[PDB]
Amino acid sequence: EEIFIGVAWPFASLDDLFAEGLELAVQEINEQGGVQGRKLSLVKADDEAELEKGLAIAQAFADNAGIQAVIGHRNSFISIPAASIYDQAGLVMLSPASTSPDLTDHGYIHVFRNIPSDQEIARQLAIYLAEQGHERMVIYYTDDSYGNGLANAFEDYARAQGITIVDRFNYYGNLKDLERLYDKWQAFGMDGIFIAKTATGGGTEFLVDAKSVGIEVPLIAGNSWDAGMTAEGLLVGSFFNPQRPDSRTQDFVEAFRREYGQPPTSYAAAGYDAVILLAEALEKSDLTHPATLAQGLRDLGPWEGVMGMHRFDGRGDDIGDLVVLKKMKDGRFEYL
Ligand SMILES: [Ca+2]
Repeated sequence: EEIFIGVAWPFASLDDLFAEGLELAVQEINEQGGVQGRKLSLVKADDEAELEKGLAIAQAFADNAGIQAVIGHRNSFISIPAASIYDQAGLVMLSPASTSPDLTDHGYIHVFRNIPSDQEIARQLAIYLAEQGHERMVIYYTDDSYGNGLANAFEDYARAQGITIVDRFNYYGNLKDLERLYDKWQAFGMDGIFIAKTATGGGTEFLVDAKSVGIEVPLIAGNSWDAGMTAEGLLVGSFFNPQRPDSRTQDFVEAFRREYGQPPTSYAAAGYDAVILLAEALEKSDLTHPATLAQGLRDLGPWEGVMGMHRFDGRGDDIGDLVVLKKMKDGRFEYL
């Protein structure tokens, strides 16, 4: 017989390699006797990155008895409200893409994340920049949920690490405004810029505008830049190191290269680990009643995954060493 886990993701509209990590993992689990003798099967639901469809899917998984746990969703604006539904149903929701601090700030007991939050990434960036001797910086943020969340965290940890935020701003109307801003920043003694704007939503246009004006200081960004050559030197805080020395990572990278003909993405890796994580917790619990699964996950760790060690706190955040800092160099990522 079978055990099912649901996956909620914008499958059709995305080519992120996430489904390929999933497929690879399921395969590996089944070809070793599966889980408790049972074969593992995914029930895929496409949320189209739309809140209405996201919520309907969450609902549908909640009142389907065969579902042990759900993996998803990709977007924080869907995951936060969807978590409400899984938590009320006693169903474990394990998210591999949603970085918002707010996801684990509501006392939900069955809600999990297998990647570092925007907050943990921001903290590691602050530590790194300060260790490099960065003293005075400027933040470029967007006034929305992601922008504010990431900017806020970085401001905090930056002060905690000795860095002065000399300026923050969320708008410039044209290149001469950016020229005026930069004159001001030079007077402040700015030595770096943190971009808390998504890459597709204003981040990259700013990269271009900033080169064009003559800005020389290092540039730093968050997760949404893991997904042209003027980004040289851009430091990105993300996760998954495909050059991590351990045999667990190299086996995965090799197996993936073989089957798919390209290196894995961090979403593919997050996908892979989520399935293995859930299967491994599942091999140890009572499938009779899937709300023992949550406590299962908090005693599972540490669990060696393709991304590094996984360990959950009581809020459900992943708090193992998983943040990977990446610098752009000649088109590809270097790892520090
Ligand atoms: Ca200082």
